[PDB]
Amino acid sequence: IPTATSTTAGITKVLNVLNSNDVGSALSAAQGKVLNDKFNFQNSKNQSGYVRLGDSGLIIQWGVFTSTKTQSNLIFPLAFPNALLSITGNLNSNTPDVIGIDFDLSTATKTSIKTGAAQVGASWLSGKKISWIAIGY
Amino acid sequence: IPTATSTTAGITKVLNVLNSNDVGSALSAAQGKVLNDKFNFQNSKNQSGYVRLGDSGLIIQWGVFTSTKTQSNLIFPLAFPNALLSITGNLNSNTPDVIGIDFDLSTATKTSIKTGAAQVGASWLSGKKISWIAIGY
Amino acid sequence: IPTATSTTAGITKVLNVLNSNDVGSALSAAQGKVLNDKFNFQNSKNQSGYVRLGDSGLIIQWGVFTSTKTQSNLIFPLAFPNALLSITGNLNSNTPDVIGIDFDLSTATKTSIKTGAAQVGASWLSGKKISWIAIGY
Ligand SMILES: [Br-]
Ligand SMILES: [Br-]
Ligand SMILES: [Br-]
Ligand SMILES: [Br-]
Ligand SMILES: [Br-]
Ligand SMILES: [Br-]
Ligand SMILES: [Br-]
Ligand SMILES: [Br-]
Ligand SMILES: [Br-]
Ligand SMILES: [Br-]
Ligand SMILES: [Br-]
Ligand SMILES: [Br-]
Ligand SMILES: [Br-]
Ligand SMILES: [Br-]
Ligand SMILES: [Br-]
Ligand SMILES: [Br-]
Ligand SMILES: [Br-]
Ligand SMILES: [Br-]
Ligand SMILES: [Br-]
Ligand SMILES: [Br-]
Ligand SMILES: [Br-]
Ligand SMILES: [Br-]
Ligand SMILES: [Br-]
Ligand SMILES: [Br-]
Ligand SMILES: [Br-]
Ligand SMILES: [Br-]
Ligand SMILES: [Br-]
Ligand SMILES: [Br-]
Ligand SMILES: [Br-]
Ligand SMILES: [Br-]
Ligand SMILES: [Br-]
Ligand SMILES: [Br-]
Ligand SMILES: [Br-]
Ligand SMILES: [Br-]
Ligand SMILES: [Br-]
Ligand SMILES: [Br-]
Ligand SMILES: [Br-]
Ligand SMILES: [Br-]
Ligand SMILES: [Br-]
Ligand SMILES: [Br-]
Ligand SMILES: [Br-]
Ligand SMILES: [Br-]
Ligand SMILES: [Br-]
Ligand SMILES: [Br-]
Ligand SMILES: [Br-]
Ligand SMILES: [Br-]
Ligand SMILES: [Br-]
Ligand SMILES: [Br-]
Ligand SMILES: [Br-]
Ligand SMILES: [Br-]
Ligand SMILES: [Br-]
Ligand SMILES: [Br-]
Ligand SMILES: [Br-]
Ligand SMILES: [Br-]
Ligand SMILES: [Br-]
Ligand SMILES: [Br-]
Ligand SMILES: [Br-]
Ligand SMILES: [Br-]
Ligand SMILES: [Br-]
Ligand SMILES: [Br-]
Ligand code: NA
Ligand code: NA
Ligand code: NA
Ligand code: NA
Ligand code: NA
Ligand code: NA
Ligand code: NA
Repeated sequence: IPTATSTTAGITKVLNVLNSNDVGSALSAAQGKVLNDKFNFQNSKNQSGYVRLGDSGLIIQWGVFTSTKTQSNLIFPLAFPNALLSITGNLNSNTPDVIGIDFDLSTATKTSIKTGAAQVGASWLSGKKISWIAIGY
Repeated sequence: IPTATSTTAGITKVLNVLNSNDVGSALSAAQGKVLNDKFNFQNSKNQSGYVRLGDSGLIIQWGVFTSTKTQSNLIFPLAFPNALLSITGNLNSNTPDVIGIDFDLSTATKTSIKTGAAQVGASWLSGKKISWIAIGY
Repeated sequence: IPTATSTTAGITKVLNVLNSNDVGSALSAAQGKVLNDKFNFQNSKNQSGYVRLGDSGLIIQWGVFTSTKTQSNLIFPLAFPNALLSITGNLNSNTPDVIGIDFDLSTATKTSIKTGAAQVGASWLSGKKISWIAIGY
């Protein structure tokens, strides 16, 4: 009975893993399904949420933070396994305000970063809504 | 004639779908191609464009918006099926201007968000270019 | 000896490529591994780094830029093969400063973009840390 190859039909094993480099055995249909399902990256669609970028390790997070009277903790939807790498954010308003959205990246932790809404000339402002986007791993 | 398994070469079905959990039949080469092609996530490379993050549902969008004399509609390259979740943006300039890039997230729709360029002390400014990045689903 | 199909077990070829649309031959286990490994998108976890969004062509980059006395070059971690499409960024501080994070997108190149930290009323400020996020291809 012939052995299966690229050029000749024959008998073959069917392997049910994604870490075999055997060029001469078939992948199972089940592992095709596992691979397809992996495109549905782990995520949360919450107001403040996250999405894992495949198996790269990178995680994008986002949310709406409400400022307080000091530069205070913005708590990530998902703790970063390693670190926040970068973050950006903007005022959410229906009035023409110029507010400094300032992040203390130098003291960020795996779970939070100090975030504030600065007034021109003055100190931190409370009650400002800030939409932010971050990446880390 | 032996039946194919992980340990014994034999005869097998070849399944041409990505939603079978059959561990004992082969996936077709054709579905390997479908899976490979799925890494080319749906997207637009336009100045204002988007990219779908696999099958997670999340969509990143970006663009260059030109401000008007009021906080006015920034129209997303792709309508969000559900909602915009977060957005950020910056002035594009070659002069040292401080302008408040302000988004009315509270009244965003699936197709647009009111966006303006605020002057310190005064109202909305027209003709300012704003590069933005958003995520939603 | 029966030929493998979706409905009948039989003999089959085993193909070791990801660009065959043959519905009647098996994909190799090895190509299942290649596909799985493709979820680990090419990236750098450096302070200023990047991640490729699968095979879509889109690349997200991020970093921490230090401003100088003029609007000066922010050098991307990875040269864009085509162009930067959008960029955002924020001051990193522990003090309530309002600084204009301004990008000259109109003169960006594949390798850099002129970036500055503007003072209200005055010119560019040196020594300001800016965390940024970009997308392009
Ligand atoms: Br054949
Ligand atoms: Br197995
Ligand atoms: Br596995
Ligand atoms: Br391996
Ligand atoms: Br290998
Ligand atoms: Br290997
Ligand atoms: Br290996
Ligand atoms: Br994932
Ligand atoms: Br939430
Ligand atoms: Br809220
Ligand atoms: Br408070
Ligand atoms: Br706090
Ligand atoms: Br807290
Ligand atoms: Br967590
Ligand atoms: Br103002
Ligand atoms: Br900092
Ligand atoms: Br730590
Ligand atoms: Br920590
Ligand atoms: Br630590
Ligand atoms: Br206040
Ligand atoms: Br074998
Ligand atoms: Br079929
Ligand atoms: Br299917
Ligand atoms: Br299913
Ligand atoms: Br299942
Ligand atoms: Br299932
Ligand atoms: Br099922
Ligand atoms: Br897609
Ligand atoms: Br466009
Ligand atoms: Br334009
Ligand atoms: Br106008
Ligand atoms: Br409008
Ligand atoms: Br409109
Ligand atoms: Br649309
Ligand atoms: Br100014
Ligand atoms: Br709002
Ligand atoms: Br709605
Ligand atoms: Br709507
Ligand atoms: Br609705
Ligand atoms: Br104006
Ligand atoms: Br069978
Ligand atoms: Br081959
Ligand atoms: Br190939
Ligand atoms: Br092809
Ligand atoms: Br085809
Ligand atoms: Br084809
Ligand atoms: Br083809
Ligand atoms: Br990649
Ligand atoms: Br770096
Ligand atoms: Br630094
Ligand atoms: Br300098
Ligand atoms: Br320079
Ligand atoms: Br340079
Ligand atoms: Br490079
Ligand atoms: Br200030
Ligand atoms: Br510009
Ligand atoms: Br060029
Ligand atoms: Br260039
Ligand atoms: Br060029
Ligand atoms: Br200075
Ligand atoms: Na042969
Ligand atoms: Na074989
Ligand atoms: Na900003
Ligand atoms: Na066996
Ligand atoms: Na079998
Ligand atoms: Na049959
Ligand atoms: Na066949």
